Amino acid sequence: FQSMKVLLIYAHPEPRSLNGALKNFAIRHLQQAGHEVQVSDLYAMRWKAGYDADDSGAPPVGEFWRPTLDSKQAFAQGTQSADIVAEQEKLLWADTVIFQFPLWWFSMPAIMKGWIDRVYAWGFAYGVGEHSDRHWGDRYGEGTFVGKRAMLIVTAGGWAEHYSPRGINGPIDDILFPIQHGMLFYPGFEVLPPLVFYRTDKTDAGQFADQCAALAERLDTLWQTEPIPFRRQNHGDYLIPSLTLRPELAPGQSGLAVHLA
Amino acid sequence: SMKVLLIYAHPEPRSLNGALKNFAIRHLQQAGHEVQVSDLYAMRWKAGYDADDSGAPPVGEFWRPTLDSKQAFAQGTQSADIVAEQEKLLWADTVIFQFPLWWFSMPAIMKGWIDRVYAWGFAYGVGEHSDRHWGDRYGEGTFVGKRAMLIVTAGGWAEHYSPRGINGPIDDILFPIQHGMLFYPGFEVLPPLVFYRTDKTDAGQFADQCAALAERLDTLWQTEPIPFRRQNHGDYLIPSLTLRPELAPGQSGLAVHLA
Ligand SMILES: Cc1cc2nc3c(=O)[nH]c(=O)nc-3n(C[C@H](O)[C@H](O)[C@H](O)COP(=O)(O)OP(=O)(O)OC[C@H]3O[C@@H](n4cnc5c(N)ncnc54)[C@H](O)[C@@H]3O)c2cc1C
Ligand SMILES: Cc1cc2nc3c(=O)[nH]c(=O)nc-3n(C[C@H](O)[C@H](O)[C@H](O)COP(=O)(O)OP(=O)(O)OC[C@H]3O[C@@H](n4cnc5c(N)ncnc54)[C@H](O)[C@@H]3O)c2cc1C
Ligand SMILES: [Cl-]
Ligand SMILES: [Cl-]
Ligand SMILES: [Cl-]
Repeated sequence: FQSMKVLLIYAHPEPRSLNGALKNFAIRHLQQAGHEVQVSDLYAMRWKAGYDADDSGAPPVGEFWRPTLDSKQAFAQGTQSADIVAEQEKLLWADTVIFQFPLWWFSMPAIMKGWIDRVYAWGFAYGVGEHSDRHWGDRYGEGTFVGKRAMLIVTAGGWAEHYSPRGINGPIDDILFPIQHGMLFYPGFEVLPPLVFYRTDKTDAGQFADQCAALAERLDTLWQTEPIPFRRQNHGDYLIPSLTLRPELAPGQSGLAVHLA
Repeated sequence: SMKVLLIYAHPEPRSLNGALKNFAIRHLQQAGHEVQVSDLYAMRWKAGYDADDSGAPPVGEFWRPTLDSKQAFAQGTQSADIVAEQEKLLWADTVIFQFPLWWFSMPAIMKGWIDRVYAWGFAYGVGEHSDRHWGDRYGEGTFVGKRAMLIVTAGGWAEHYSPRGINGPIDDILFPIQHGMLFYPGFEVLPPLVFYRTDKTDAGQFADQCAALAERLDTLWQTEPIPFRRQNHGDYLIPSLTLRPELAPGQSGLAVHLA
């Protein structure tokens, strides 16, 4: 068989919302298939969003507290706040991590961004590895999360056409790049194509049934779907330390698309 | 003599950001401008938008982030912290958002200012939806006539944000903010001020940051805005909201939204 360990990070303030419905569907679907599921329901946990000096469990390491170096010490010395530590343990436990949220101002809800900011410590999600001739940190297809898969599940009010290649909001995959490339591929996840639902504010029973069918199909194929083929940083595709794509790859092109093989 | 609102997100007053914030405030005041500040961490800003913000029971069967904002804003029941920020915004001619880049985006506390202040009736959901207009947004809206600018500190190098740099081009990474959050409700958006390699800033580097910052501040009403395209004034097909085919012909992606 092979029972997978799935962690769902979920950001919506109302349990009877569309998002709440889809969350409950996904959790039941995965449990019925034989997988184990842990959930971080950020609003239910009253998750603290603003990273600050109370998270480091120690006085400042230098003359004044620094978001970076104070994390580096807290993580290395074992003083981080206990909420942080429990999330980090969930991530280490999981084989697959799913982030589920409504699109709010073209980005994660604040409370979810605060999960990123606080959980992704120095020594854990960044700051790991050497800086040398041909290696510039353990990131972008390397890091703590190598071997794990991640996927977003996003609901949006705008129409699909509004997120099309010439659509005014920007192409969906480019708007999601800071998340999928910067937050998921960065600490070493294999990132699956996102599941994005459009025109969600008017969802009725028939649209919901369509959403559920699409969701179940993604959840059934989590370990078969091909990841987004983002380029690794440290294995020849980029010049180091400029971290620019070598001239023979995607020649004469620039922008977000050059980072896909 | 201009009215400038600074929205500022950093937890430590002695930080590099705190030093830049103080410099900017003093520089603007010495020039004769009036400055209001929203120091989010100092105010203990609530970041998570929820039902406690709408000041009333749910308008329908269960609270909805959209419709309960529409009603709170229309009926005057939003939480007082929100109202006070909306008042600042209406007061200001120029709004500056100052933050360290954290995970290629604003700190959560600032994202939560956006999520909670930008109400239905204020920043979105205003106006006609038809075949000729699709909401008062993207170069139209409540903020038309105001200017906005980002001031961003990043740890990564400039080259890492270059057009072929691994983190993505800086202006593409900042698109959801500049186009999605600032141009959307009607600001003219000035080019961002972005400082790189900030974790190693020394006296010399700080002097260079200060000089760049002063220069931007001295030109806030002279600098040309980012030439983003208005949604409703002919560049786009409505309601598909796709750029009309003779403009940037054959091209696609974020760059087609600038003329
Ligand atoms: C602050 C904010 C910013 C936003 N920014 C953007 C943006 O940048 N881009 C964008 O495209 N959109 C944006 N939106 C819209 C947003 O993405 C949608 O409102 C959100 O995705 C809807 O999901 P929800 O869970 O909140 O839906 P809810 O409002 O809870 O519900 C939506 C509909 O689904 C129905 N529903 C619930 N459960 C069921 C069921 N079981 N069967 C059938 N129907 C069901 C509901 O009755 C309701 O009609 C924004 C909204 C807010 C509040
Ligand atoms: C959670 C997190 C996520 C991050 N993600 C990203 C990312 O996605 N992209 C990226 O590029 N970067 C990233 N960074 C790096 C971040 O952008 C930088 O740490 C930040 O810009 C530094 O600004 P600060 O105010 O926190 O600096 P501080 O840490 O306060 O100070 C930085 C340096 O400036 C010096 N300094 C302060 N005042 C002065 C002065 N008056 N004169 C001379 N020197 C001065 C300090 O001594 C210190 O060396 C991340 C950092 C964190 C904590
Ligand atoms: Cl790193
Ligand atoms: Cl709108
Ligand atoms: Cl045309």
